Amino acid sequence: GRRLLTFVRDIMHTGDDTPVIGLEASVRDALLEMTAKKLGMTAIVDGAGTIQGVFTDGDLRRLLEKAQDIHATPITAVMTRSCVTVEGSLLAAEAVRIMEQKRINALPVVENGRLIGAINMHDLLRAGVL
Amino acid sequence: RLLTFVRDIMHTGDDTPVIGLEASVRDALLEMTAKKLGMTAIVDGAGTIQGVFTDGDLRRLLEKAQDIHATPITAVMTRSCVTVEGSLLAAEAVRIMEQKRINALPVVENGRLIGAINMHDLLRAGVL
Ligand SMILES: Nc1ccn([C@@H]2O[C@H](COP(=O)(O)O[C@@]3(C(=O)O)C[C@@H](O)[C@@H](O)[C@@H]([C@H](O)CO)O3)[C@@H](O)[C@H]2O)c(=O)n1
Ligand SMILES: Nc1ccn([C@@H]2O[C@H](COP(=O)(O)O[C@@]3(C(=O)O)C[C@@H](O)[C@@H](O)[C@@H]([C@H](O)CO)O3)[C@@H](O)[C@H]2O)c(=O)n1
Repeated sequence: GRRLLTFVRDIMHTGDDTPVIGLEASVRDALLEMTAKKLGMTAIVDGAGTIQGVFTDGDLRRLLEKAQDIHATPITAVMTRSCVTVEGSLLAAEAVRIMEQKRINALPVVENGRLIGAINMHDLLRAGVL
Repeated sequence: RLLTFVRDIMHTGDDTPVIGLEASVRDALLEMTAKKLGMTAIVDGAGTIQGVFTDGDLRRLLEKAQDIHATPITAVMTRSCVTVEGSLLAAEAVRIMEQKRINALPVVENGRLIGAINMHDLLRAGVL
């Protein structure tokens, strides 16, 4: 039988492994954070830790189609504000459906708007999860 | 209806993201965007795969370069790229992507590019 139920909070990246920058960050800051946390994206939060947006590798491509010399560009000018988030109590099986339906690759995990971690497609494809 | 193998589910023909060896990074961006897979393949004139370039590659490039539009794709592409044959079971393409921590696969026959597939294609086809 199915051994145990897997929720997003069980396999999300948390603490210092969460990719996160503030509203004052630049695109350069975003790149460095994206690279460091290995999820292909970063969240952006306000001073209270509330999620304000995300910026993905795909977002970078789209930016580079319209701008050059982007290292000092404020993250707020280029991020996705109406981003998709999930609660930690979501089933992993539910999350994978959301990635498919919304055509995205990673999810910030939140509680009351407050960022608590992140997952991506590869977390959901781990052995035994689905 | 038939969705067993990679060849069944891949983007193929003109839906494949592909540019030639002579292309620039600007050409790569346009193609990456147009075909919606977050990557492009690079082929020689004969249609043989020479490399790939992904959205993650672009991040890594932007960490060490600026003003990249005119840069030749050969200078930044991944040459030793992972490829699959069309005869791969679709479930096995998922397993490769997971184990290798990659997000799309060019499909080949003896190095000749025939298509490309990513995780979203597999999800949409009911593979998982
Ligand atoms: N939790 C999330 C994750 C992503 N997004 C937004 O959704 C859009 C699509 O996300 P993406 O990660 O950029 O999606 C891409 C894309 O560029 O569209 C990336 C690309 O590498 C490739 O993986 C393709 C897939 O082939 C699916 O289209 O998908 C982006 O504007 C992003 O900021 C969001 O609102 N909330
Ligand atoms: N068929 C392929 C596909 C990709 N690659 C190469 O594999 C490397 C990783 O591919 P990526 O798509 O850039 O992979 C990323 C990356 O940035 O490394 C993207 C990011 O969304 C995220 O999915 C992370 C994983 O989360 C890391 O575990 O993976 C790249 O240099 C790419 O050229 C390859 O050789 N052959």
